Amino acid sequence: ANFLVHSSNNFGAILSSTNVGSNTY
Amino acid sequence: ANFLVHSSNNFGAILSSTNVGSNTY
Amino acid sequence: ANFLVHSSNNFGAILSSTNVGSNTY
Amino acid sequence: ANFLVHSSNNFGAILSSTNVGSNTY
Amino acid sequence: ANFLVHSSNNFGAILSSTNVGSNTY
Amino acid sequence: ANFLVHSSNNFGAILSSTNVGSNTY
Amino acid sequence: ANFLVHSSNNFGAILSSTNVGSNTY
Amino acid sequence: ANFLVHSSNNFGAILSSTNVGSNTY
Amino acid sequence: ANFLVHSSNNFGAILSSTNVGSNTY
Amino acid sequence: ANFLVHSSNNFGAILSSTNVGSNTY
Repeated sequence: ANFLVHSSNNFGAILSSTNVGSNTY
Repeated sequence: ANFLVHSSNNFGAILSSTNVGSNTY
Repeated sequence: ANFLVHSSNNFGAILSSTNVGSNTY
Repeated sequence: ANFLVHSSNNFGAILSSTNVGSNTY
Repeated sequence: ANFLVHSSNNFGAILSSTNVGSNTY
Repeated sequence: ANFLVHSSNNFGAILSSTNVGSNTY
Repeated sequence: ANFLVHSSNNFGAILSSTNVGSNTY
Repeated sequence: ANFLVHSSNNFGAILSSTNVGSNTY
Repeated sequence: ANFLVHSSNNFGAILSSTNVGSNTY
Repeated sequence: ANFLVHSSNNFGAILSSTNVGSNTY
């Protein structure tokens, strides 16, 4: 996996991933 | 998997992924 | 899988993925 | 699978995916 | 599968996918 | 007017109010 | 007016108010 | 007006208010 | 106006207010 | 206006206010 992120004053929290097993956000 | 993100002042939290197994957002 | 995201002040949380197995949003 | 997302101040949460097996939104 | 999404202040949650097997929205 | 809201994963947008005059949803 | 809100993973946008005059959702 | 908000992982944007005049959500 | 907010990992953006005149969310 | 805020790992951006005139979120 590989990626680019671009944003303009996003007050929110951006999330992006890939998962095969469990995780707790 | 590979991706680009563009946004303009999104106060919300963006989410994008791919999963094969369990996960807890 | 590969993708682009564009948005303008979406207060909501965007979600997009692909799954083969279980997941808990 | 590959896609583009465009939106203008959607307070709601957008969802789009593809699934072969179970998932819990 | 590939797609474009456009919307204007939809407070609701948009959903679109394709499935071959079970899923729980 | 006073109220309680309870819901379980409603993807839709809930609306409830009271009005005396005009309004544009 | 006074109120309580409870919800469990509603992806949608909840709305509740009271109005006497115009408004644009 | 006075209120309490409780929620559990609502990805959507919650909205509640009261209005007497115009507004643009 | 006075209020309390409680939430548990809401990825979305919560909004609550009161308005007498115009506003642009 | 006076208020309390409590939250637990909300990745999203919380918003609450009161307005009499215009504003651009």
